[PDB]
Amino acid sequence: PAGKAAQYHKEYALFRSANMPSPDKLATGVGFHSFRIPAVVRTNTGRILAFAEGRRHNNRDYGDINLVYKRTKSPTNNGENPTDWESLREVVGTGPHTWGNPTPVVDGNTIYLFLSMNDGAYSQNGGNTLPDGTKTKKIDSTWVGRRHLYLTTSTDDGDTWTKPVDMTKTLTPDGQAWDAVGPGNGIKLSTGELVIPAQGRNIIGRGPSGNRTWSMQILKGAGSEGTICQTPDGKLMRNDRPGPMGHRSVARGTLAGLGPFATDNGLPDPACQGSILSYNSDEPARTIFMNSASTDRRTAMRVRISYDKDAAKFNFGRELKDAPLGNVGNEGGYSSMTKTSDYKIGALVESDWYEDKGGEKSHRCIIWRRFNLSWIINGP
Ligand SMILES: O=C(O)C1=C[C@H](O)[C@@H](O)[C@H]([C@H](O)[C@H](O)CO)O1
Ligand code: NA
Repeated sequence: PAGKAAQYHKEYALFRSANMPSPDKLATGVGFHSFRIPAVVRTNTGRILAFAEGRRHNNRDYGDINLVYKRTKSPTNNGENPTDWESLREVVGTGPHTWGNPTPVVDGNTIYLFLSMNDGAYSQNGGNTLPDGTKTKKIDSTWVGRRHLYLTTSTDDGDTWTKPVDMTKTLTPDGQAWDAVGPGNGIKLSTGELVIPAQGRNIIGRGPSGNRTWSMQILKGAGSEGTICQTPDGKLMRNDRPGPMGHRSVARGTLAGLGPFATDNGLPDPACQGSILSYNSDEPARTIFMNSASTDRRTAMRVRISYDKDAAKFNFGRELKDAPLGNVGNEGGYSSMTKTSDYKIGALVESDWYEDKGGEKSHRCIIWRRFNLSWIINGP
C-alpha cells in the first residue's frame, strides 16, 4: 500500500574525505583521510545523529582514528539537504588510539553510544606499518593490547557526550583479544530493554529510560559484526556478517537465548557489515535490510523489505545503483539505517574512491541516502 505513492529518493555525500572538495574537518583543524563505519539514529526529538570513524592518515582499521559525528541542525529538517547538517564534531579522539565501531541506541531522552577501542600501537593482525615506520603489535588479551568496549551517553540530543567509560571489564568476556561492537545500531524492545549487538554476544540494557545497567547475553556461533532487530512476532533476530564470504548468518530467539545461527541463502553477503531496521509494527509490519547483495564484492548495495513476522524472507528490493551518485567514488560497503520523521529510510552508505586500489591510501567517504518505501517497492 505504500507502493501507490510517488517514489522519493535523494542522496549526497555526508562525510567528505580529505581528497574531496569541502572536506570534513573538526573545528580544531583536524581533518581525515577517510571516513568509514557509519552509524545513524533518529532521536525522539526527530534530530538525526550520524556517526563515523574519522581515520586520520589512511583508510586502515588501526592507528589514529577518531569517533566523529554530525547532527541535523534542527530536529525537524530530517536531513533533507546538505545544509540541513551541522559541521563535523568529535565524540572521542583522545591519544593516537583507535576509537570506532559506533553503535548507538536511543532511549527516550538519552542516547547511548557503544564503541570499540584499541591502543594505537596494536592492530588486528599485527605487524602493520604505522605512519612513523613502527610496526604494530598484534591485538592480544592483555589489558593494554586487547580491544576495549566503551560507552558514552548524551542527554542533550547528541549535542555533547559524557567522557567515554571503559566497560570492557563487565561487558566483554574475560580473556578476549579482538572484539567489535556493532557497528551500526542497537535497539529498544517493545518491552523497553535495550539490545546492542556485539561479537559473540548481545549487550542488554535494563532499567528505567536513561538509567540503565548492562549485562552480557553470551551467544553461540554469532559473528563479530552483528545486527539486532525485534521482528514483528516480538522475537529477537541476529543477522550477522559471516566469517567467510557467502551469506548472512541469522538466528532468532528472545532475551532468554537465541537459537542456532544458520546461513540465510536469500541474503548473499561478501563478508561485510550490513544494517537492519524494524520500520513499523502496524499492518503491514515491515523489516528493512541493507547490505552488499553479492558473494564476492561490496558494490552491490541493496535495500530490501520483509513482510514476514520473523523476517524469514526478504524481497529482491532495490539496488542503490538505480539512484547512483557521481563524485563520491565507488559506492558500497558498511551501512546504517534509521527511520525519519517524514517517513523515509535514511541510510549512510560507505563509498571508496579506490585510488591506490585496495591500498591504504585509497580515500573513503560516506553517503547519506533517503528514500521512501515506494522507491524500494517499485524497483525491478
Ligand atoms: O572493512 C572491514 O572488513 C573491516 C573494517 C573494520 O574496521 C574492522 O574492525 C573489521 C574486522 O576486520 C572484521 O570484522 C574481522 O574481525 O572489518
Ligand atoms: Na586520535
